[PDB]
Order: sequence, then structure tokens, then C-alpha cells
Amino acid sequence: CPRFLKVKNWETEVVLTDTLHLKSTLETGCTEYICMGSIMHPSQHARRPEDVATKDQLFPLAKEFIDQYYSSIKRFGSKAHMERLEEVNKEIDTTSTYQLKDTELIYGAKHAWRNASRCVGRIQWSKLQVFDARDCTTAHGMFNYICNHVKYATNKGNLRSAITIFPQRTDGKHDFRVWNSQLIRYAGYKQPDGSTLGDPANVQFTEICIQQGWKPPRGRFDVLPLLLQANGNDPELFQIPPELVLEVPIRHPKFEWFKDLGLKWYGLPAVSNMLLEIGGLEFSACPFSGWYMGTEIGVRDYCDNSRYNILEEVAKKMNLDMRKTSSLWKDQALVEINIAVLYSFQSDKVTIVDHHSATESFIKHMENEYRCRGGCPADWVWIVPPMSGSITPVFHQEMLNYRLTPSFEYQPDPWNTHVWK
Amino acid sequence: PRFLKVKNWETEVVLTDTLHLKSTLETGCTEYICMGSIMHPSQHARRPEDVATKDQLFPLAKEFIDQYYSSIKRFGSKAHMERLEEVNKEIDTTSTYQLKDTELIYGAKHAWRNASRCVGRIQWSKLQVFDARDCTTAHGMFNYICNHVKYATNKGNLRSAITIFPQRTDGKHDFRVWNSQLIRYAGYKQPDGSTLGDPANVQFTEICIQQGWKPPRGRFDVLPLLLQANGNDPELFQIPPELVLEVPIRHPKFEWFKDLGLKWYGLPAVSNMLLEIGGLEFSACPFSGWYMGTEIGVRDYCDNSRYNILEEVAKKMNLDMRKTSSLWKDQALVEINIAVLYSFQSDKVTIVDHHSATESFIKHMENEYRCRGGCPADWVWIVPPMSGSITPVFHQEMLNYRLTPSFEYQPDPWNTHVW
Ligand code: HEM
Ligand code: HEM
Ligand SMILES: Cc1cc(N)nc2cc(-c3cccc(CN)c3)ccc12
Ligand SMILES: Cc1cc(N)nc2cc(-c3cccc(CN)c3)ccc12
Ligand SMILES: C[C@H](O)[C@H](O)[C@H]1CNc2nc(N)[nH]c(=O)c2N1
Ligand SMILES: C[C@H](O)[C@H](O)[C@H]1CNc2nc(N)[nH]c(=O)c2N1
Ligand SMILES: [Zn+2]
Repeated sequence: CPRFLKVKNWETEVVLTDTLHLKSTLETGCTEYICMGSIMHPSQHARRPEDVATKDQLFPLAKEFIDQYYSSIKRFGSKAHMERLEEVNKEIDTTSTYQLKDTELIYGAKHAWRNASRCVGRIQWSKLQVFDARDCTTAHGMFNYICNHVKYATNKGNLRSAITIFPQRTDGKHDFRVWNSQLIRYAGYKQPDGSTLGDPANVQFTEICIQQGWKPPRGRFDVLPLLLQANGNDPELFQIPPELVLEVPIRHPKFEWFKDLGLKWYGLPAVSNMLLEIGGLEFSACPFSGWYMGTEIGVRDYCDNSRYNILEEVAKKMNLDMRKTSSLWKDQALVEINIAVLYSFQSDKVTIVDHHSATESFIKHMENEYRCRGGCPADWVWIVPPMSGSITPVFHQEMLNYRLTPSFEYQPDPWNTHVWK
Repeated sequence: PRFLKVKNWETEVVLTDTLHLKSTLETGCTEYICMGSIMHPSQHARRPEDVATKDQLFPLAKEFIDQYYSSIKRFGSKAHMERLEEVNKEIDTTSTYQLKDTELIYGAKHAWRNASRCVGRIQWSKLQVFDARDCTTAHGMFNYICNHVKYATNKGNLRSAITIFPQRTDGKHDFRVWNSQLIRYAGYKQPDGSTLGDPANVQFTEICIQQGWKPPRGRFDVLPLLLQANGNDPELFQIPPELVLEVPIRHPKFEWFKDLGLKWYGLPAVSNMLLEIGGLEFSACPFSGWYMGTEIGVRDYCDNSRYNILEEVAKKMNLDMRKTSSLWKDQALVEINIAVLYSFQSDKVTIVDHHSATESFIKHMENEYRCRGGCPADWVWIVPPMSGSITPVFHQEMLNYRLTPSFEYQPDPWNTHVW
């Protein structure tokens, strides 16, 4: 409970003072005697589907958000503010829920991004195209909204960050869900001999898709179909029009052989399995997209052992000594791979940001947030890039982590909870 | 209050922590705010003003004695009872107490064991403990330190060691090694605003000069020892040069690399921390191991506020340094770390690469969970400063918590000492 918490940057000596943490809403997982800062999903970053808020629970949550909204537009205590409070309250009282105004929906989505501790790209938070899909009733409808989102966001390579928001949760038996973890991801296939074709991360969902009727090409980079659930009904399959899926073949500025590896990736990162919470309301289907930081593809997607795992093959074509770890052959290959990814995206004029630029922008964003907001919650474990950590400025930047609402939350995979019709 | 699980997202192995239930010190976090990236929260530090009392001391003493006799399977033995008795009579009549030699060794090993930020802990029980609690003067300190340095260097076959000087009494009679490490390079603020040598040590260097040290004013001048005994003014000593093992850094492919004139010392020996055991505080306890290559190759050489050599190397590598997206820094960084490892190895000086070390640490965790019910570990420090996610610790969930005996931070003595 101290009113002021300070963070230091150990490279610049800049010290920042945080007061925003006083507005913190939920638990982190940590206590006085233990820190869970490297735990990926503590119980508080998640949202179980059947605990739907009671009337009594929802009132103060809505009011909290409404007050925050009118505060932001400098109309706090105003007649419109008081009238909105009364309306929401009356609405909660007679329907056990309430509907957000368009302005509020837009404000809440933007602030869930602004509040996202683990996102290094938040300097962009105020530029977010919000698509209101709350009139959607069927999975065909969801498919139509998602196609339009993908096309708008892709913009022929000049990517624009966007979110599409489907109807909020009601009784929890009528959820809208995108079963895909991202709108665009490649299939993975377990072979009888134990090997994996395509993306090992997506094996389970790929199998579900095939069970649901999807005919798989069974290649290395097969774009998965959308698996879409409207109003708690069984999910349904749709092929994304291929012309809407922008891809980049990976080549290297110096190594002519690099193109022979046959690698490519998609331009549009679009996470679709998270939950958006605004004023106690739960939007279980809210796909959002931006553009890539190169390391997300070049370090994690490609060089993770449980992913495409290409380090060995790259090192071999580089004719490195792969006998001792102390030769840093993995490190050497890792850099070249990330060079190729950045180079291939820029060459095709597809928006991408390197981890040096992104982290420097983030430090500037953080400083501005401390100034204009009283703080900026940040998760160092996620903010620091997966390669070259200490030669980026976020490595030396102390951060405070805490949960502000509106927020994006994890939710359980829908196939674990769905009551099949 | 529960059994907590940690998952490794690469191997899917799940460990169960019960050891955290034993912890007594605070971490810095609360239920609503995580401070896992704060370098020195109020709880990892030890101010000399905060000296114990009879009232505070015995419970801490009993706690440690109890854990010691449990570790040697003699909890509640006649020896255990008598020891508790002995320690209380002693705190009564002296306001403190002295550790048995067995206790001191046990205490130092476990301080290392419990160091949540140290990736080298698989080695924790291989520690040479030098008891210097009979020391009374800075000359005595220097002698002990020379012996430490000589033993631990061992002609390049490095051996872990710690030397323990007398414990804090009233706080006016502290023993302190003013150096941050036993062996470090000097830094000099140049007239033209820049820094010659190591910028990390500019302040300490100035104090050495102010105290009479005659600086060679080079890029790698070994600093003098500056030694404080029993609260007296610190005294300067030159470590005999034949005791200081150094490695010239060269590259296995780049013949021009040796021409950069880089070198480093072989023995990492941190001397500015505080060892706490059974409520007693050891303000001077230099301890040494061997290097993980990134400590030198990534942080020492490439931190902006350190030797800052990336530009030079990339220049010699003829890389395109106009766009960050060419990853020219990342390239130069890998090469420097290749050189460092290759140089130490060629000179048969003990060193470990970050792949090997993170690998050993994961095995260590598994060992500790099995035999101890957990291992406190600080992901922020454990993950190496380069190539993080291609080392196994990146994907290892870790719980951080504070066990005692511990190593703690303490304020630099020049911020307190009255001359
Ligand atoms: C505009 C360019 C953007 C960039 C460069 C960017 C960058 C990143 C990166 C690199 C990560 C870590 C990814 C990983 O390790 O898997 C991340 C996480 C995240 N991003 Fe951003 N992002 C961008 C846009 C957005 C947008 C538009 C939103 C939402 C409206 C968003 C919300 C999030 C969230 C909620 C997380 C972490 C989720 C969690 O695990 O808690 N980002 N971002
Ligand atoms: C034997 C080989 C050892 C290796 C390879 C090793 C490795 C490391 C590394 C890489 C760090 C991080 C340093 C930094 O980032 O600046 C570290 C920190 C640390 N080491 Fe070890 N170490 C070793 C031995 C020891 C010994 C012998 C002790 C004490 C008896 C020790 C106690 C500590 C402590 C207390 C810290 C962090 C202090 C803090 O900030 O809380 N280590 N070690
Ligand atoms: C919008 C956006 C842009 C971008 N460049 N990266 C993103 C990464 C995530 C993300 C969050 C949690 C887990 C994972 C694992 N795949 C990814 C979410 C949104 C992102
Ligand atoms: C024994 C040993 C071996 C080794 N290889 N590294 C070490 C690093 C530290 C350390 C602790 C806190 C801050 C810093 C800042 N440079 C360094 C302590 C002991 C070490
Ligand atoms: C701000 C941050 O806590 C600080 O830069 C830390 C991060 N992780 C580190 N990790 C190690 N091993 N050593 C360090 O000095 C640091 N510094
Ligand atoms: C165990 C650890 O928390 C886990 O591997 C985290 C570490 N940091 C990360 N950081 C980012 N940006 N993305 C990740 O997926 C992870 N994974
Ligand atoms: Zn924490």
C-alpha cells in the first residue's frame, strides 16, 4: 500500500514513480513470501466459463468502468455520467446484464490493449480499429466478420492493428468462440513414426479440425480452417479465402541457399482465443491483430525445439562446428535466421519491427505512460526479447507488474468445456 | 497455502514445490503488485544500522541450529539440545554467539544453495570454506585474500571458495572489502568526457586514487585491494601480479580480433555482499567460482555503460551498421562470446558456456525438487543475457522465495564510513 513505487533504469539511471498501481484490481499470483512472475498462467490471468457474474457482483464492476470512462473524457460527475450510471444500474437490475455504448466498447478495447502487461507493442494502443460484431448470430456471420477483419488488417502489407468483438457472455451456455488460437496458423500432423509435419504447436487443434470434417492437404504450411462457434452452438468449419492470406517466403540477403529451405510465414499475427473483459462483461470471442516483431517468427516459431526447430539444418548449411555447444553454433544460426525474416518481410513491404526498434519504442512509451498516467504495468519476463536480451534497453529497465481492467485474459480451450449438441 | 507446481513448457515436466512453505524472508511482491524485475527491493538488502538485539537473535539462532541438526539427522538429539542451551547462554551473556566450524561451513554452502539468482548452484556443496573469523587487521585480511585467490585460481583449474571474516558486532566495527570484486579493472573519467577502462568502477577507482593509489591509467589496470578491518579506515594493498590470472581474448577465425587488445581476468570473486547465518551478519565474505562466458562476453564487454565494444567489433567485421534491422549488434555479440569461450579454453582456464550452464541448472532443479521439495529461482537472473529462448531455462517456470542462510546486498562502505 505505499502511495509511491519507484522503478530505475540501470543503464540511464532514469528513475520513474508509479502511482497507477493503486488502481490495480485483481491478484497477480505473488504474495509477500513468493513471486510467481515466471509462471505462465497463474489462476488470476485466466477466466473459467461457468462463473457468470451475479447481479450483485456486476453493479460495482460496471460503475467502476463507467466512472473510469467519464473520467477519461473529462465529464466526471456530469449529468450524462450520472444518467449513464442510472441507466446501467436499471438495466443490470432488470436483465442481470447491460449493453455497452459504442464509445465505451471502443474505449474498453483500446484500454485492454493499453493495460496488457506482456505486450511490448503498446505505444500503438490508441490506434486500434474496433469492429463491433455484437449483432452477430451465426458462425457464417462470424466468418464474414473475420474475413473483413483480415482484409482490413492486412491492407496489402501495410498492416493496421484491429479487433473484432462478438457478443458478450450471457449465461455461459451461449458463448461465442473462435476455436482457433490465431486466425491464421499452419497445421501440424503427427506421423505414425512419431515425427511431426508442419507446426507441432497446432497438432491438437489440427486433429479436432480433421475430426470435424476438414480434408487436410498434409503439407508443411497448410493454413488451418476457422472453427467458429456462435451462441453456444456446435462449432463450424470455413476456409479462409487464400487471397486474404498474405505470406512471405523467407530468403537471406547473403546466403543464396536459404531460400532452398522452403520456409515462409504469414504476415498477420491475429490472436483469437483470449477473453476481453470490460466493466464486468465478458467477450469470449474478440480476435485482435497487429504486426509482428521479427523474433516471434525467427526465434520462437522457427527455433523453439517444440516448434519448427530449424537451427540444426541452418547450421549445417552454414557449415558450422556442431560438435561443441561452446562454438555457439546455435547462437550464430539464430541470428542469421532472424536476419532473413526481417529482410524477407521488408523486401515484400510487409510491416514488421525488429526487437531493437520495438524495445526502444517501448521504453519511450513506458516513460510517457508514467508521465501522463502515473504508471505502465509491464511483465519483464515477456517484454524482454527471446534473443540478445541485454543489448536491448528493456533488459535494464525495472518494471512493475499489476492487473488493470479492462483486460485481455486467458480462457480455457473451448473443446474442453463445450456441451456438444 | 499449498503445494505449487512449476511446468517446463518444452518438456512438459511438472515439479511440485513444498519447500517455499519454509521461507521466512519477504520477496518484495504483494498480492496486487509483482516486483520480480526490481534489482534491489528493500528485502534483498542489509543496512548496517539494523543490528540485531538479544531479543531478536535467539529465534533466528534456534531456527538455524534446528535446521542444521535436522540436516545431519540428529534433530532433538542430546547434542542438539545442548547446542540450543549453549547458544542461549551465549546470547544472554554476550548479546551474540559464535558458530561452530561445522555450522559455518553448513551455513555458507546453504547460502549459495539458496541464492535464487545463481545459475551455477549445481556446484553448491563443492565449496572451500576459509574461516577468517580470527582476523583483526587489514593486513590480515590481505593475507587471507591472497590465499583465497591463490587456492581458487589453481593455475586455471578454478575451485569455488569463500573466505569469512569476523561477523558484525555493533555496526561500528565492520569488516569490509571495499572492492566490489577481488579482481576488477579500473575506470577513469577522461578530460574529454569519455571513460577509460571499466566505467563500472570509476567511483571506486577515484577513492583508490584519493587514498594514494598511483594509477597506470590503462584500459585494464587491476585495482588495488582496499581493506577495512574492525571499523577502521580501509588500507590499500597490491595483489601480487603472479596471483592474478588473465586471458587475452582472441578469435578462432578472425585473426584481427587479438588486435582489439581485449583481455579479462580468470577469477570472478564477488566481495561486496553480506553473508547471513543464524541471525549473524558477515559483512566481509568474498566468494569466488568460475565464469559463465556471457558475464564477460555479453554484459562486461557490450553493456552500453560498460566496455561498449560492439561498434568496434562490427566495424572490424565490416557489417552494415546503418539499420538496426540488419541485426549487426546481434552478429557482433555472438562473435565476441565465441572469442571469450575459445580464449579461456585455449588457455585451459575454467569457463562454462550458457547452453551448458543452463542445462546443468535444469538438472539441479530436478535434483533439488526431489531431495529438498523445491529450488528457489529467479527467472529474470537465471535466463542468460543472450539467446534466451534457445536455452532450456527460458521455458522453465520458476518459483522465487527467500530462504536463510542467504547472501544479501549491503550498502557501499563509503556511503556510511566516518574517517
Ligand atoms: C501493433 C503491433 C504489435 C506488436 C509489435 C505486438 C507485440 C507483441 C509481442 C512481441 C508479444 C509477445 C508475443 C509472444 O511472445 O507470443 C505480444 C503480446 C501480447 N499482445 Fe501485443 N503486439 C502488437 C499489437 C497488439 C494488439 C493490437 C493487441 C490487442 C488489441 C495486443 C495485445 C497483446 C496481448 C494481450 C499480449 C500477451 C497476452 C498474454 O499472454 O497475456 N498486441 N505483443
Ligand atoms: C562455480 C561456478 C559459478 C557459476 C558458473 C556462477 C554463475 C553465476 C552467474 C552467471 C550469476 C549472475 C551474475 C550476473 O549476472 O552478474 C551468478 C550470481 C550469483 N552467484 Fe553464482 N556462480 C558460481 C559460483 C558461485 C559461488 C561459489 C557462490 C557463493 C558461494 C555464488 C553465489 C552467487 C550469488 C549470491 C549470485 C547473485 C547475487 C544476487 O544478486 O542476489 N555463485 N552466479
Ligand atoms: C496482436 C499481436 C501482435 C503480435 N505481433 N504478437 C502478438 C502475440 C500475442 C500472444 C499472446 C499470448 C501468447 C502468444 C503465443 N502465440 C501470443 C498476442 C497478440 C499479438
Ligand atoms: C561466484 C560467482 C561466479 C560467477 N561466475 N559470477 C558471479 C556473479 C556474482 C554477482 C552477484 C551480484 C551482482 C553481480 C554483478 N556483476 C555479480 C556473484 C558471484 C559470482
Ligand atoms: C532491470 C533488471 O532487473 C536488471 O537489468 C537485471 C535483469 N536480469 C539480470 N540477470 C542477470 N543474470 N544479471 C543481471 O545483472 C541482471 N540485471
Ligand atoms: C517459463 C516462462 O515464463 C515462459 O517460457 C515464458 C517466458 N517468457 C516469454 N516471453 C514471451 N514474450 N513469450 C513467451 O511465450 C514467453 N514464455
Ligand atoms: Zn512477483
